[PDB]
Amino acid sequence: GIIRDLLIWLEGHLDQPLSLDNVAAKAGYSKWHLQRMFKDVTGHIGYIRARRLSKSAVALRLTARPILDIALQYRFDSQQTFTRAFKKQFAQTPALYRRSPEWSAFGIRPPLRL
DNA sequence: TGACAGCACTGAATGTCAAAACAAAACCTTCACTCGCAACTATAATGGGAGCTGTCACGGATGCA
Repeated sequence: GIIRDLLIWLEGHLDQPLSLDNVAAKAGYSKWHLQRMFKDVTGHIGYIRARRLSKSAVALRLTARPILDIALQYRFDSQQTFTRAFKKQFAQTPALYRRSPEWSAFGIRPPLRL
């Protein structure tokens, strides 16, 4: 029942509030108990990383800002830490992703509309 | 049985050298067209002015005289 409210706030707050699990522990419950409370609902929450990589991927293709704002806008640690997450997930360079004139759904994790 | 607390373990990823790479093209040679300096030519013709001035005028100065 209760932690429905985490789902689309996370659609809205992968932004300027740097939310970690202890910042996600501000949703009422503990660090370890929110995990399995999210697990049997969804199957897959720390999804957040995907939204961070999905949520950064609105900035590559659909806004004209270059790459250095992107690795620090949507709450990743660094430009290699971004591309470490990028290459584990999308298996590309984002300089080889946005510059390419074609773009399809290989690595971009969907948001949970459960 | 009830909901919910916070530890246990697992794996993925984060931080690690590395050369694989592509482009800032800036740093070098090219090859040249052109822009640049240097030399000659052999009826024969032999003193500059040069368009300007426009009359200030004393006390002073020296130079001669």
